[PDB]
Amino acid sequence: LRLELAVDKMVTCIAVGLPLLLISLAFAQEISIGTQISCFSPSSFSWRQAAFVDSYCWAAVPLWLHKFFPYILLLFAILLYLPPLFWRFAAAPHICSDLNNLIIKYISCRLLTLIIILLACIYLGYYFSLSSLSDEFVCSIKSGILRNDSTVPDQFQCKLIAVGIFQLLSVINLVVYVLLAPVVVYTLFVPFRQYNDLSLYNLFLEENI
Amino acid sequence: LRLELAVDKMVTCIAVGLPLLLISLAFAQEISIGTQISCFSPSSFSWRQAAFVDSYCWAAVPLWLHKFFPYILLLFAILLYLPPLFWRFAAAPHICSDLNNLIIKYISCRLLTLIIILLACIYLGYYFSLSSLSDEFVCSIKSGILRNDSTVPDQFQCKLIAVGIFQLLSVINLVVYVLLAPVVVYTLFVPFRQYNDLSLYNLFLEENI
Amino acid sequence: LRLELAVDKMVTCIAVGLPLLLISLAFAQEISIGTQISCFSPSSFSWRQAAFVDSYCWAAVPLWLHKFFPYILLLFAILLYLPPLFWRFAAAPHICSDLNNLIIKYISCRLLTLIIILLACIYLGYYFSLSSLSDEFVCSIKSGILRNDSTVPDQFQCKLIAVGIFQLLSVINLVVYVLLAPVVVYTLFVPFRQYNDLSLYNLFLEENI
Amino acid sequence: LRLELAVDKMVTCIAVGLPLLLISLAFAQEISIGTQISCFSPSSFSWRQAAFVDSYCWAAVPLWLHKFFPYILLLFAILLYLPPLFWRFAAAPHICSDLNNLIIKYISCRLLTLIIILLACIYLGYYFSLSSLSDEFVCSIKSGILRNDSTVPDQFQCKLIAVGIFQLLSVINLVVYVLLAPVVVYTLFVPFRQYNDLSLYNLFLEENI
Amino acid sequence: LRLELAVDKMVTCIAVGLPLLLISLAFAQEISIGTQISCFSPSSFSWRQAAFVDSYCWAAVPLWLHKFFPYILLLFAILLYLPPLFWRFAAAPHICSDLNNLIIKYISCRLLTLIIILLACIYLGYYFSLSSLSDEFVCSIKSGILRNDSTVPDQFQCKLIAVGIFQLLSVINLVVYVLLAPVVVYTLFVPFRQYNDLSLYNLFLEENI
Amino acid sequence: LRLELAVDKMVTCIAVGLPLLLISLAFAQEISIGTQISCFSPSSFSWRQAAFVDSYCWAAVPLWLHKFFPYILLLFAILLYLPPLFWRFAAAPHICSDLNNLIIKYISCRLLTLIIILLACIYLGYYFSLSSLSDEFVCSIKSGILRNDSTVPDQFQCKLIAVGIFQLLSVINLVVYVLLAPVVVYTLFVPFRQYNDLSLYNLFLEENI
Amino acid sequence: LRLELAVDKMVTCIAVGLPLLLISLAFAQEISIGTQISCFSPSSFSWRQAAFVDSYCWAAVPLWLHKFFPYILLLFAILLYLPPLFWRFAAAPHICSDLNNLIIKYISCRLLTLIIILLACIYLGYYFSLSSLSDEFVCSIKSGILRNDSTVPDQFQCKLIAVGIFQLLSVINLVVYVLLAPVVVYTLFVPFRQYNDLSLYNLFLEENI
Repeated sequence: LRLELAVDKMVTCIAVGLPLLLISLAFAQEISIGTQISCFSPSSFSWRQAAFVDSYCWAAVPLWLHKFFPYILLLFAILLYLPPLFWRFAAAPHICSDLNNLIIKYISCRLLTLIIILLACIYLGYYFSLSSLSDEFVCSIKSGILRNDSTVPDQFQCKLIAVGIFQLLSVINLVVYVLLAPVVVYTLFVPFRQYNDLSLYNLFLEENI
Repeated sequence: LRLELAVDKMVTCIAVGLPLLLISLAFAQEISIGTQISCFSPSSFSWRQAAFVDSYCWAAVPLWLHKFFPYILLLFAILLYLPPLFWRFAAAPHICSDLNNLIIKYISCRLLTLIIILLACIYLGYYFSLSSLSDEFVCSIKSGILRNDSTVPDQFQCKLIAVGIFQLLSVINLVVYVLLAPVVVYTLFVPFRQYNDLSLYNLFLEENI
Repeated sequence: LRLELAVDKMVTCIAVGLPLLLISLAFAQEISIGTQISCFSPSSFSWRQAAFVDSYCWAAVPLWLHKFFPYILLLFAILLYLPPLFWRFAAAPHICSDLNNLIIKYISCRLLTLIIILLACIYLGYYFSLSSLSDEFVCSIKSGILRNDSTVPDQFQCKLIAVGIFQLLSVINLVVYVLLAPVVVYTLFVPFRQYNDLSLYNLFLEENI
Repeated sequence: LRLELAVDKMVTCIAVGLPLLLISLAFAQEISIGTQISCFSPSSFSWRQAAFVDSYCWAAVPLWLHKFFPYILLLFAILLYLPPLFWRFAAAPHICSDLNNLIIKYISCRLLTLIIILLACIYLGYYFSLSSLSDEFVCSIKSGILRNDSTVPDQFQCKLIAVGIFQLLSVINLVVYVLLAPVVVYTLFVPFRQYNDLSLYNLFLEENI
Repeated sequence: LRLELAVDKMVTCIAVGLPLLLISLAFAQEISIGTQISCFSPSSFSWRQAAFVDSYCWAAVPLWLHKFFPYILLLFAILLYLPPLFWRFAAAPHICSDLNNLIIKYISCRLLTLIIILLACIYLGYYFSLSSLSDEFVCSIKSGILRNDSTVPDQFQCKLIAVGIFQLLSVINLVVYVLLAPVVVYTLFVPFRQYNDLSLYNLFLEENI
Repeated sequence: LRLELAVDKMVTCIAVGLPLLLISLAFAQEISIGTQISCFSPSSFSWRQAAFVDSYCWAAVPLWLHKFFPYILLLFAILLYLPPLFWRFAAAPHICSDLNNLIIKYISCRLLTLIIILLACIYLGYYFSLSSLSDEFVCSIKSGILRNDSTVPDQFQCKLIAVGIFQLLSVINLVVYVLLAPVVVYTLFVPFRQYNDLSLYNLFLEENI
Repeated sequence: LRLELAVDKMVTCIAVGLPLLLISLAFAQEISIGTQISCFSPSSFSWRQAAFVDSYCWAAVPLWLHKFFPYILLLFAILLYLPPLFWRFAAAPHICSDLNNLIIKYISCRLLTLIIILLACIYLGYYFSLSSLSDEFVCSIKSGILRNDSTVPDQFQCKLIAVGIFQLLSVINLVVYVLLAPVVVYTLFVPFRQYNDLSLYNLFLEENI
């Protein structure tokens, strides 16, 4: 009682399990120290003031990708998990009853998977292409009531920490997602791997006998 | 043995699972540093005094939305989970026996779902519309016995930290909830998707055969 | 095999599940900073002395409600869970055998539920009515051997932190418990919702057939 | 297949479940700050020296009840759980076979339960009766090699913290245990609630039919 | 299908479950502060130096019993769990087949249990008998390269903390183990509680019928 | 119902379970202190500045192997788990039906396993061969706005901590993987351990009878 | 359906369960303070510098046994678990079919168990024999850029902490493993405890009937 094609199931399993694995690896205890951002406060600040400076410049951010990278990986995971979820609803009644129109549904689902994979490839290539030294910046807490007093200085050098691991994991993800696309575009050609529904039924009964 | 319509079940599953997912994402270890609020205490304060200042100005709050945002998302989740819970009690006896008045119950439940979705859309639009720089304020601990002594200063610049993630997640939630409403208003029109009970029974037996 | 009435079961489930949910929400990591009380110790005290001052003024307390609020909510939960627990023992033998005197037991249980709900309403109204600024006070550690030395000062401004969330959650609980009472007083009128036992048996067999 | 009397089972369940619940409530995160004892060390002591002073005066203790209160509640729980455990061994063979001497066993078990309940009442009354201000004392670390040096002072004011919650929970426990005793002494009178074994068999078969 | 005697099973269950319960109680969060040992370092030492002093004098230890008390309780638990474990191997074949020599095995197992109980009684009496003030000592870190420099002083007063709880729990354990021995020595007399195997078979079939 | 050869299954189980075990052992609480990297900051820096220096020089890195060693072990584990995963898909249909071409699949899978084992051997030999003193380096935070000020010095000696355990675990892994290769190359010779499919079927039915 | 001999199974269970139990006991919260190593840094070092000194001298190590003792115990556990694992593969086919050559396999497995037990005895005797005062040493951080500056001193006294517990647990393990060897060498003599396969089959059917 198998409702899917083994190659397509393996592709869906890999494409959605890789970014969650990279999010799990990027913040492991093994590879990473405790603080995400760090700003060099002067030597007249207490603990609480330097914590205020770090917490302010962390919330005062180009650099949007460096902060929200795990959320973007999770978004790619969800948007890539959606096409098989849409496929299950349209498929399981008709195949549960039997075992044209289903060719359109199957081709559109695999097409959406291919487009999401290509957009992930473009985004990860853009993320790796940018300068590694473009992870540090100059923050200024002087705002509001702190605009006139000369106790604090103007510029604060701030540096994100977990960005090099993000570069490396995006390289790994891009390397996987580049060679993942020939498999899905080979499964795109429905009548040759044995556009009518009869061919789809043939390739759905060859493994469910 | 299915007691519901697949499209309505999917809509209920998404509308109540999205805000809990956003609450889970907004306070993840990955995206967020440890302290919610931060106030710049002067450099003559110990740790405990600056902790007192932060704990006072956190409890001395417009800004009500910036503090109670997860509770409001949880309230929207609960108020949106209530209509299917009311539907189950009125439905499962009559449909469990069989498989006018039920049209009124079904239409009122979907109407309440639509109204809650629209109110969530209005609230999230209001929450995103306000100024991003309107997250910081000027707190004053001078009250009670601390009204006359000149050891502490008058104004304390305070800043909330997790507010930008709240803006972004409210944008995502609004984007989902805008396009969610055409689906529920399409399911609102009961006789065309095949106001008498016979049509409801037809669309409840087409998927439970 | 249902031993209860659906409306009464839902009422019992809500009335005992709401205060536990509010206790769970009031001390969540999301909404609340780490320390309950905070007292402004002078700038010549070490960490341990300020911790002693906070721990002394926390244990040197009108303000009784501000400290023991979760215990009072738990007490209302337990006292409201007791009437159905008493109902089960008197009911399940007679109804398990069959399916006057039971009218007295049922009416007394619902009456006790109504009285507990009304007392909860009165207490939460009293708790919300008091001044929000009446959460801070003036503590004095000068007692015992510390009565004569002039190293420590006399007055210490102390402030409770989690009190505004208590005001808001008591408002929510009062709003629910006000509109909960019409339902239980409607279920109080036993012969009209179809004082003899025959009517109770009719309304216990209409849903268990 | 019920081997007990419902009223006695409920009494045993309450009498042993209340003190464990009070021990669980007295040290909850909600109600209680982190440190049990606190001593005001002078302002020339480091962290480690004040920790040594607190750890010494915590282990240098009338006040025995204030330190070992949860252990005494656990002891009352165990000593009150012992009579039904003794009852099970003597009862389950004879009742498992059948369904004088058993009257003696049943009366002695309920008598021991009554005596333990009364001793708990006396102890909790004594614990509540003592002065609330009798929780703080004067400790002296000057002993051994620290008997002659004048770097440390003689007297240290020390204060226990979790004692007021102990007073309140002992009041609650006493209030429950006072009204618990009429129920057990009513179950003590074996022939009237329908000293021969025949009456015990009658009241053991009326609920196991 | 019971392979044991109820009284002996209860005795084995209590004698091995009490010391584990005391080890669990002696280091509970409720009763005990965080640090086991504490040494009064002078007021010119940083945190790390005082931590070095405490960690050195904790590892530079009469006092052997005060440090390894939970390990000795665990050793008594294991050595008292061994006789029933030896009994099971020799018993379960012969009794599983049937239901002289077995009298020797049973008497030797109960004898070893009695000897272990008596040795535990002697050790706990010795542990309680010693002076309560004999828990503090004078440690000297001056060794190795730290033998000539006069920056650190010679004597350091050190104090163990969890020793009074050890005295109290050893008193409780001794009180239980004294009155436990009449039961096991009553079970030692095999023919009277109804040395031949026939009597053992009689007292093994009276409860397994 | 066994779908594999016992020797090959044991080899796959060991080759993928050893590096995960070494990753688990290298960061155990037992063997390792809390901080991975450590840099000697001057004695005019606060806590937060030294934490900034450590967090900067940890993210400013030959030495790539010393930082990403657990990820490389995980990569070897995954790349060595892939050949049996590929074998299962091609094998389980044909063997599930039956019990040339399968010789090619089996030989290619075992060949890929051998190549991955050899590459792991070469990498671990290279990792052990390098100097143990080549774990410490000279970091410079002077960049950006911190290029001209003379408050901070130029050179910072930094040292990785968990590298010696990495040397030892790579030695252990190399010792295992050297003697693992004779077993897999003995299983490579398919017709002698009883290239046609008939011999493979003989050695797949000798253990599944 | 028992595939083993009870005495041999008990021996394997004890010999592999004892070192894991000792590793679990040596790092328990009860017996051990938080830091493994400790070095007396001078009183002009901040927290981070003393943490750097401790982390450097912990990674700059005769003394190899004092650092890697749990790994060596785990290695003895694994090397002692290997002979029964090898025995299962060679035994379970032939005994599962039936119930010379098996005498060789059984004798070689028990011989390897005896050799591993003897090597463990020799190693633990060597570990206990060495001086208890040989746990402290003199470390020098002066290397690299820190070779010429006179801000830090040359010698640092360092001390391992958990070594006395290692001595005691190795004594316990040696005491067990000495008296464990007569049992395994008694099971080594196969024909007397009833070298041909027939005797092995006799002693494998006497307990599996």
